[PDB]
Amino acid sequence: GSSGSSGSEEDDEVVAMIKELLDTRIRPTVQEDGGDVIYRGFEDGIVRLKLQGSCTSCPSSIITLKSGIQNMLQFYIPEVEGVEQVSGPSSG
Repeated sequence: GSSGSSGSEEDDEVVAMIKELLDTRIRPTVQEDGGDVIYRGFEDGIVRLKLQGSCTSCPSSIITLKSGIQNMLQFYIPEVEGVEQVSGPSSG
């Protein structure tokens, strides 16, 4: 709900992969916590994700799971390098 466009910019075997690991227990997992991770765009490894979570539920946990996840991706997919929050609050 914003523009409308079924299908991505020509999905590859690399993406199809990330997507999975993203669908596995990443996207359906975040929600459980508090946020919606949507991988939209992939460059320099940095997978463009539009996630958003308010409930920090302590940092340790975040740096434990939150960060832990970022690792999982790289671990499995040697392609990606980092993560980013595409589309977020930030003016100055």
